[PDB]
Amino acid sequence: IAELVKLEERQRMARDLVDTLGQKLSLMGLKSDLARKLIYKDPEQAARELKSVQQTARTSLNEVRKIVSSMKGIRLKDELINIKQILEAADIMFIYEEEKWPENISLLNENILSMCLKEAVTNVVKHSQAKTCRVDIQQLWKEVVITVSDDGTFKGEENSHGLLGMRERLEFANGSLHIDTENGTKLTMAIPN
Amino acid sequence: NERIAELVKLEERQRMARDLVDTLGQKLSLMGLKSDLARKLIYKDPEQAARELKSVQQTARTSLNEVRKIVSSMKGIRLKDELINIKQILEAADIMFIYEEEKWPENISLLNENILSMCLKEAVTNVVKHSQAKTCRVDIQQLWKEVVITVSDDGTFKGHGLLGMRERLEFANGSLHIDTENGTKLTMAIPN
Ligand SMILES: Nc1ncnc2c1ncn2[C@@H]1O[C@H](COP(=O)(O)OP(=O)(O)O)[C@@H](O)[C@H]1O
Ligand SMILES: Nc1ncnc2c1ncn2[C@@H]1O[C@H](COP(=O)(O)OP(=O)(O)O)[C@@H](O)[C@H]1O
Ligand SMILES: [Ca+2]
Ligand SMILES: [Ca+2]
Repeated sequence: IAELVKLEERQRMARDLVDTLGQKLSLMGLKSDLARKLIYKDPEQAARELKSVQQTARTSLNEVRKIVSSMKGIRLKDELINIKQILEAADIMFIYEEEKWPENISLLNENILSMCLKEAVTNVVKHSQAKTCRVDIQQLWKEVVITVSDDGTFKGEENSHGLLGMRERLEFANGSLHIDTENGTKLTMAIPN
Repeated sequence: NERIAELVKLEERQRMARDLVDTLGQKLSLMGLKSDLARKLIYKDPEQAARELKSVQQTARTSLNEVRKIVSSMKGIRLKDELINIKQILEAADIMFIYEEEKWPENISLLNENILSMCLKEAVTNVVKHSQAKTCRVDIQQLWKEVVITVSDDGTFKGHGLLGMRERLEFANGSLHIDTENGTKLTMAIPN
């Protein structure tokens, strides 16, 4: 029926959401308990744990909210085709040495990495004045690591809206963002896999 | 059509997956609101803060327990099937089954059918093991914004099951009421 064949991927996305929300609920449960045990002992620390529970809740809902209707996100292979066309239109040479594609990556995590990849490249175009942009995608043991390196110049002050958005979605997936702006801008994004 | 049949199966599984996402989201948001409230009360009223956080813990525990069993298959029990099951149990028990068919609830989540099915099963099991009843009446009603199942037997109340029922109905934002005035009547209600 075709239209029902795409339900297979929507189902994989829905399961990923169930899995992630389950883990967040569970973490929030553990922190509320610890906080409860500090109420009298250490009320300032108790407040801080609960502020963290609140942030987990808000950020999780924030990350799930946009996916839930369609149960569809961006595929990393398509985003790679996309950012190659963006660099070409910008006349910035795309450098990519293809290695073994990551194998067992959740659709949620592909969407997160795709959005980060898109934002990183968008910044190369808008801010870097780079001549080149190298994209590395690595399956590294238990993680996937994408490095976006441009040979332009970093234009920012100390700060981090793109960069905060990336850090937030990556840390929601228990991954991380590193930025090095010494000689061009190298963005390293790592997510569990 | 040979494949289309089986793809409607994924259709129901996807509907259950969505119900779980929706319910886990709701609970996450509830626990957030309750945590924030506990936070604001740490100094004015630490006792209430403690109780709001105990309630947060309970919501976490029970939510994960209700999801745990469904997640792998994304499949629950359908209420129509459980009604058939309980009729056959009541027949083996030689307890008269009283059921007047009315309009079936139109738009009940698969998650909520599973919860109602489990409660209906436990209610009738209790009729069979405990009541010494001769009749068992089952009513299933769409009443405005809720579905209500009533299970009434003509035995005598003798007082696992009852708290399990109460927890799962409360997880779906509904309720359990027991009336033991003249036999045992369980009214279970769930939003819909
Ligand atoms: N690849 C890059 N090359 C040079 N400067 C950058 C790069 N990425 C980000 N920046 C700098 O850091 C700032 C913050 O990035 P971002 O968070 O996307 O905000 P915005 O694009 O809306 O300025 C940018 O305004 C820019 O000054
Ligand atoms: N339909 C019923 N008729 C009579 N007594 C009941 C009925 N349902 C529950 N009870 C009483 O309440 C007790 C608690 O029931 P339940 O929670 O299901 O635990 P259990 O069946 O394991 O005792 C029963 O043991 C019984 O004493
Ligand atoms: Ca930007
Ligand atoms: Ca029982």
